[PDB]
Amino acid sequence: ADTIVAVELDTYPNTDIGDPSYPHIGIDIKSVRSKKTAKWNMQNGKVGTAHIIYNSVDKRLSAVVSYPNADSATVSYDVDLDNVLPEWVRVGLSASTGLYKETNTILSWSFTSKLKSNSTHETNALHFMFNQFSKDQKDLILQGDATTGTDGNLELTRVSSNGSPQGSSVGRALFYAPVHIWESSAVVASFEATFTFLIKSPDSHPADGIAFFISNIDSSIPSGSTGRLLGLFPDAN
Amino acid sequence: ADTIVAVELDTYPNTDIGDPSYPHIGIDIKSVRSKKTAKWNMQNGKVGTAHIIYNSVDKRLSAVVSYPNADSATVSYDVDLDNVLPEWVRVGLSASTGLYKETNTILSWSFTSKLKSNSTHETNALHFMFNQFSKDQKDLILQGDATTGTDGNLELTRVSSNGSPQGSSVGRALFYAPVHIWESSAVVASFEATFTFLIKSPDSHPADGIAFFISNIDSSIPSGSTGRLLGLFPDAN
Amino acid sequence: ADTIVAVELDTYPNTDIGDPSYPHIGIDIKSVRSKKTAKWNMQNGKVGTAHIIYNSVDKRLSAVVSYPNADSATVSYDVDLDNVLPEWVRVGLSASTGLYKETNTILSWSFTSKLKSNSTHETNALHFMFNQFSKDQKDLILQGDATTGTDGNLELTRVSSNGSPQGSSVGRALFYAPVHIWESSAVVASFEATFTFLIKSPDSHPADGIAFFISNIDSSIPSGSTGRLLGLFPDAN
Amino acid sequence: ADTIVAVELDTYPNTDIGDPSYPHIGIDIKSVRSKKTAKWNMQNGKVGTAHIIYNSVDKRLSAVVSYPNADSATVSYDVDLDNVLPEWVRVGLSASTGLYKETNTILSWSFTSKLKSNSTHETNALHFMFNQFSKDQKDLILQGDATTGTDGNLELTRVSSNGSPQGSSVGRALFYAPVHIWESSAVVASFEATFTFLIKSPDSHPADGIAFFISNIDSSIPSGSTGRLLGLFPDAN
Ligand SMILES: [Ca+2]
Ligand SMILES: [Ca+2]
Ligand SMILES: [Ca+2]
Ligand SMILES: [Ca+2]
Ligand code: NI
Ligand code: NI
Ligand code: NI
Ligand code: NI
Repeated sequence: ADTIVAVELDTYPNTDIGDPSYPHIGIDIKSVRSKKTAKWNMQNGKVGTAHIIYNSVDKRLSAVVSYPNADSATVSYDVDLDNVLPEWVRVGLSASTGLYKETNTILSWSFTSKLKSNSTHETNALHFMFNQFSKDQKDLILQGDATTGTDGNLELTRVSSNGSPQGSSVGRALFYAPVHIWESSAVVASFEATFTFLIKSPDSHPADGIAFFISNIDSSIPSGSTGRLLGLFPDAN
Repeated sequence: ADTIVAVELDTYPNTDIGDPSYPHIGIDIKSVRSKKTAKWNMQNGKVGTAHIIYNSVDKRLSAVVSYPNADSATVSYDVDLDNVLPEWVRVGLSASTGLYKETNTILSWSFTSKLKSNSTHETNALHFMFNQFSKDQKDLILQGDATTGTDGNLELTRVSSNGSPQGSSVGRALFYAPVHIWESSAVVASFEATFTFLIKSPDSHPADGIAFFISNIDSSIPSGSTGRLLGLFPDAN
Repeated sequence: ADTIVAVELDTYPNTDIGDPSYPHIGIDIKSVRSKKTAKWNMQNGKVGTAHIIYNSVDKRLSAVVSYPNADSATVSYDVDLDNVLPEWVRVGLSASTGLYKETNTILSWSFTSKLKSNSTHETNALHFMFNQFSKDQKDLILQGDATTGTDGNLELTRVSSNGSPQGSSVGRALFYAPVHIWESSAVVASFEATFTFLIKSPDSHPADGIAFFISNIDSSIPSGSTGRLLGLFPDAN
Repeated sequence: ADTIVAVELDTYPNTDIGDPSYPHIGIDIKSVRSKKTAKWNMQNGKVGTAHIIYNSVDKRLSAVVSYPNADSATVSYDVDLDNVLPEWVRVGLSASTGLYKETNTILSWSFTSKLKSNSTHETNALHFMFNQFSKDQKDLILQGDATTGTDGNLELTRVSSNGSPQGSSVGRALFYAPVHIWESSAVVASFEATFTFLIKSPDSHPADGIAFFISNIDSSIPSGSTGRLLGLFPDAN
């Protein structure tokens, strides 16, 4: 199966798979059953921003999510990602809907990864920044229902022509280039990711959420991973 | 055929295809017969650095090459690259040898591309930086004789186990992700590239050179493009 | 006197000092009488963005200004800034009003300068980015009527408590650190600046404009440089 | 007195002020008596590199030091720097000698600080990179015996014309602009610093070391802070 590390922005509480009884941000290490969560005061129809950070010295995966005019939510988990993920990965965004639904619109996405070796200084890096997405966005691998270019955004899940979100949808976008997160000469490896999103629903109970994830390079959407599985996991184990 | 824009570091003068009678730096727009050249005081066995810059406002492709302790060489050419290249490209390094030969060793390579739209501000970017190359460098597409990982470098052309360059060799390395160099909302597009290289030969007359190039995404080494064609062109037209 | 290079966003046509008969963007080299202008379809009350670029290989100062949903305006001028400016400079934003007036509100400002030497690679750089300005913004030198922190913005000229712009106002903001734009070992020097602005006026005829400028490090607002002189020049010569 | 946070590269063991009995890297929070140390296999006459990282989510100050061909040393300490340092700081490098001595030569220094607010995204940043230092390096505040420009380097402590280090020397270099490390709207604040150094001594017992430090903006060298006090502290408390 794939290997997944993710930060979930989980809009729907599924208490039988360990969700708390409220929308939450969570750190997912090879399971949808988050290793750590924090309450997230999700705002339907507002643009929010998520930040994810990690480095190999501290071995702590941390995330922060906020909206304008509001306090932030944060979660952290101690994990050595070199013991979870392969040396080469892809990075992506995933989202889903089920019988409950929402738009999962990405307005911007940036990522920076650095590997500093013991040669003088000496730095290896990848950075990308999307503030618009066009119809044929050749540096993204789109999976499932994901599309680019409508209002210049990345729509991870299906939206009707009128703009209404659809249920039973899953989609992902992965950056085209593989990312090197460990190398034998590295003395420090780090990454940072940011994305801005708009989750809107006509309903009092939106579902299911958006995640930033890191995977094996050949990761694909698991069968049946609509809804609570966030397009990331094949089951709720 | 492919579409190629390149900056050549041309170590061998082929006067019947328009080279000046000395090693030179040149700007190549769809032909090995450079549109502009400048004299280049190439130093066998020393590490040099090349810089390439362009933006869509000025429409001027410029390059500078230098060694430590030495003066630089520079060349510029007025060209609207949106009239030459497709909207999506790959970027790469190429080198060749013929009956005359040299090592074509790359010690570092960086690239930055930016597309600024009329949305507030708003910036799209790709950056990469290699200061080492490992054996399985999954974010490079290696073509021909190119290899990575020997002494942590990118060897574009074949080198024997003892370190001696071989003749009749061609190789290229392209960054894995496609690069977006034009978009309909962009108000300014720019790129910059830098690479450090070591060209060494046991011979008084090294050949053939190294180039930084921009191509159609599916570019491959043309048949017969050893030697004076730099792994870039199918003929000398 | 000071030495000034500037890109003006000139909102009021002063035809006796060479302005065209419309709002314009211009390149000013030691004089308010621009060396080059282009028509600028200024939009009262909308947030716009300006970009300024230069490098020492091409010796061309270029600027672009745009609004969302609108075409851009651009201007370029061939000038070797090493023949105009000292080796160390400060960079800043300036604005003014006269008997006609406008707000001169800066929402964001970024700047990057690079000096690449002939040592391997080897790069020297300064970058800053402001997306908010607080009350005590210690890394800006504020001159004249400029203030920071109201609605998190930089107000270059005076605004009343109700938000109404005042006449006969001038103000500037300079980044605190001096900037090195020439060095004897540099093989390429470059800079880029971006700022986002909001010019609003209750009047059909706003005045006077906003400029990005580069000066001697000890530059101060010249006496009498309200209005058409943009806080930059002591006279209209 | 000043407020100092530093990462020390401590070349001389002063066991009565808590140094371990070997050269070490240490985290110093308002005292020379490090809160955490790690063994450092210092190599006389070789160029090394140090990296320092911190963010306000994790509240962990970490450092790594290495040489080419050698293993690294690392140290970390949990500290909320917003409870130690003021909101505005300067950043610097310091070094000293006493009756034992060494050169304290800086070949390169980079720094990046970021403040991400809850406005969309939205980022504030400062970055600088020095890979050479010239005679009149106007963006550095030099204190004590520090000089710039000899062989294009920053010599923090006194070196004779022949290149021999002198005893009883102290010197510092601070970046000219103040740095904003906390702001009330920030959701994440981070910094990273890197420097490359050459510590050489004719002696079997070099002293005293080099530190990267963060201070109140008006920090000056304390009286009597040669030798074991690293130009940072007024006493050994
Ligand atoms: Ca859930
Ligand atoms: Ca040739
Ligand atoms: Ca005017
Ligand atoms: Ca000591
Ligand atoms: Ni959950
Ligand atoms: Ni040629
Ligand atoms: Ni004008
Ligand atoms: Ni110590």
